Amino acid sequence: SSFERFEIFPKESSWPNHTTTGVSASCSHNGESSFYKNLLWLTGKNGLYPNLSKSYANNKEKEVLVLWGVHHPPNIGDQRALYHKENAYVSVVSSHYSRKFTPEIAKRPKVRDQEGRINYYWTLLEPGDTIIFEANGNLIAPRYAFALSRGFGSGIINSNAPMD
Amino acid sequence: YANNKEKEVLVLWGVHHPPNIGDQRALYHKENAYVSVVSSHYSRKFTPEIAKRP
Repeated sequence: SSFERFEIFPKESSWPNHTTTGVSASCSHNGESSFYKNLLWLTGKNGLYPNLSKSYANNKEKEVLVLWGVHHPPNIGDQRALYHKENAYVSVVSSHYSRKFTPEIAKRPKVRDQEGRINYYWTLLEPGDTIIFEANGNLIAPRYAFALSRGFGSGIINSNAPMD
Repeated sequence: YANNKEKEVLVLWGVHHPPNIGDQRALYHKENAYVSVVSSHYSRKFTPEIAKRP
């Protein structure tokens, strides 16, 4: 019934100790490399990846769909190159959700030109609840969220037909 | 505890998550704790998560 894309974490603000200019050739837009419009790739600035602890409290009388990611580098060298720490943790906590994520370095079969994988996670913040992101590495932070008013049960139609 | 009542037993427990590291130490005297619950068909290992919840 409602779909409001809103900036949960501004790119120019909200990350003053990290590089937010991560792009990948697997997500190339019009030749040049780009990245997701709703996610932000945080890497290290001034040779360090500082501890991140950022919280958002829901204030929109609507459940908010928050999407984040966890990066799994292909080898240990890339892990040290981007996040400057052989092991990392991503704690995403809320009132009714709690998950710890640990990077899993492995050389996976090359898909979309890459061997490393990014696992995508989502949750629904209830109206009057907060989500806390803590991370010392491997965090694909949310940038745009979605306030979602729900409606009648429906589905997805898989078809190739004109629209009138 | 070993079941000797010939009936299924409902066992309830809980794990605490203090708001700040100060409380963790004050009450539990350890920065990082572990809670393992093991049964023949259940096995879980909980870690306290410290956060400033509302």
